[PDB]
Amino acid sequence: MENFPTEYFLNTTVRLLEYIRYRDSNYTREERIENLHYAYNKAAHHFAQPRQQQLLKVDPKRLQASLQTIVGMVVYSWAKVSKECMADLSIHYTYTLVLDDSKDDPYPTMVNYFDDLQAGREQAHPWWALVNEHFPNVLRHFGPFCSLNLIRSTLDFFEGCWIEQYNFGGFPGSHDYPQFLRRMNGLGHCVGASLWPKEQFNERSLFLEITSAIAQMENWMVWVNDLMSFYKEFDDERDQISLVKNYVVSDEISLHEALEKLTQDTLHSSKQMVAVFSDKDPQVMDTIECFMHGFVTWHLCDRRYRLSEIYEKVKEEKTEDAQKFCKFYEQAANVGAVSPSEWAYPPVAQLANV
Amino acid sequence: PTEYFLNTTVRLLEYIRYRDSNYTREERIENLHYAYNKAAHHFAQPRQQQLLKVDPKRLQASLQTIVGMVVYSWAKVSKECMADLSIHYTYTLVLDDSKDDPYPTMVNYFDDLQAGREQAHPWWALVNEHFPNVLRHFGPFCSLNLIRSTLDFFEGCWIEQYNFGGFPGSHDYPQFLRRMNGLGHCVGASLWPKEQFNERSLFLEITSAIAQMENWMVWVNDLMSFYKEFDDERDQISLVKNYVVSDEISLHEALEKLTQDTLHSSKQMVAVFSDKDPQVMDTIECFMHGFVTWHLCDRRYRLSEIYEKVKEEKTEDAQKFCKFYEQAANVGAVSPSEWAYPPVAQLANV
Ligand SMILES: [Mg+2]
Ligand SMILES: [Mg+2]
Repeated sequence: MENFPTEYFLNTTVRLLEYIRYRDSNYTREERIENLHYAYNKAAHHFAQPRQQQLLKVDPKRLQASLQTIVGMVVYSWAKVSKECMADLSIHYTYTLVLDDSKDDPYPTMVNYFDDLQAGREQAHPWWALVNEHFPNVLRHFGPFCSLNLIRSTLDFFEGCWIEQYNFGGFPGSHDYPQFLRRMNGLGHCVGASLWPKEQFNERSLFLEITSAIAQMENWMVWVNDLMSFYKEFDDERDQISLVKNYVVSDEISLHEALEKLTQDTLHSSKQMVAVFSDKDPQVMDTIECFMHGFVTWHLCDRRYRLSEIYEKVKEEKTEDAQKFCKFYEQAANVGAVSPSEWAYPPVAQLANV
Repeated sequence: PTEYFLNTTVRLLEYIRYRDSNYTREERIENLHYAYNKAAHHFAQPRQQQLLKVDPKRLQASLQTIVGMVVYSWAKVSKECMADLSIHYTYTLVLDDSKDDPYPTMVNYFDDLQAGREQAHPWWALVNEHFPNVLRHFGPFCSLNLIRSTLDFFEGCWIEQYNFGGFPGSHDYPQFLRRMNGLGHCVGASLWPKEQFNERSLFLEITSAIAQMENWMVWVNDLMSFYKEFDDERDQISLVKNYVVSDEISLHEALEKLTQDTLHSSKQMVAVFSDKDPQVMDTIECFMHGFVTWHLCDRRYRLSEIYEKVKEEKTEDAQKFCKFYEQAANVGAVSPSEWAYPPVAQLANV
């Protein structure tokens, strides 16, 4: 199909939003902007420090854009946490997105990973040096259990990026590969566990609800990111691997059948997320609900996903799905579409030369 | 109770055509003793005896169960490798049985780690101190997988202490927890010692083996230990029991789902690795058949109590289980007195 499944894509997206009850929040634009600027400002000063500028090899423009996309993701989906927590998570998730830009083989820098770690010597891989040095700022907002989940998920992520340098979709017939990889690079347990600051949640008292949230949120969060990204990756000949593309290669099926699997898995996860938490601790279901809505709003408003294009193509159309979609899209824009000039300034590079 | 258990075992053993031609009696014994002997001297050291709070009797039984597992499944690795792995997997089995809350000793996990201070939790203190003896056998990628899987496992035991089978409707919980405490990437990666495999040359094959072997291994173990669990189920929270609670299905449907996954997993393991590097295929097969032999023979899985209460048929079922249980017993049934000696306690006391 040299043609993007617009009708199909519209149907699945709409059903998703209905399933989760995509709606309005008491999260006002003024509030969004206060948080966006706050998280961005702290993170920008952090990455402009000389040490960060030195060990972190990233093109300034790509770093600028990666940060802006992460602050938006965190401020929008982690609506219930403090400003400091939004800012610290913003730094952490920016480090993870940036590692994706590296092509350097980790092998030589991991030869002594364990012994250095055990001995307390700075890690040879500069990414780990920066990330572990900064980790305490993130972990101070959480209890021991949630902290362990963040630490594990970030280690899994490092391995995920190592594996991806091989641009490997999986051996035909290796059915377990696709999801094995998506979970490795998903940060599912990092996200899931980072939603529960010890400041407003008691880890020990809500252990079972948190653990369940982590387990269920892992798959929802990544599957939704895959679905929403399916448009920008469709004609991207540079990106050769993804959950859907690997389904195609590893399971030996069509892109349509791979998209079908993703869409069914995504809806089943949404339906079950609601069915499980719609009657547990209120604050928990609130964080969970704000995350699902925020996450979707972020995908719809960030130009990285180019969803404005699909909107603009079915803007004036009589079909049911199209209208439902546009209304949703329009909703998101009302609270989500904010000019970067209102919060993302000054540029990281500017603060860097100072 | 079920005798159906025989069905969803025969189907498996039959599909993989279970045949453990690994080792010769003399070889199995030689490795079992070497492995046991090094591990035994390690766990009998004063520092180990002190920080590792375990009843001697349990330690003794756990060590023998693991040495068997390792020697029987990691058939192509050196004697030293089997020994060091036996020590590591014995530490994991011990933590699995612990009841001491991790919470208070994990409060400063990261800061102590980053600073290079001994961890507060005694298990971590020992396992991390010993870890290099295991890692020296592998390249950086495999080592990372062992480290991650062991960390995941620690979290799995933490969660397990809540005897929670998941909220009804939480379809993702059962497998989430199983992978967490399954040591899948630890097993899958510990199969490729740098001594005989090149981590860079076979990156893709190894990565694929870890992904596929993670599920085959855990699923096969779940199936084989269904008896040992349903029976004296001291409020257990196994994969099968969690499928029932979370997916809201009969114990039968659950056990049926597991076997189907296991069959499919076995199918794909062959389809993918048959025509690939022969040395890789060899190690994979030796693990699969060896792993089965160990389940059929090791006391821990009480599959004997089932052999004797089923000797009464001659078809394709019931007589198939006994037929297999016999094949396994021939090569795998070895008297502990031939390798597991002297007792850890004896070495410890001296
Ligand atoms: Mg990709
Ligand atoms: Mg346990």
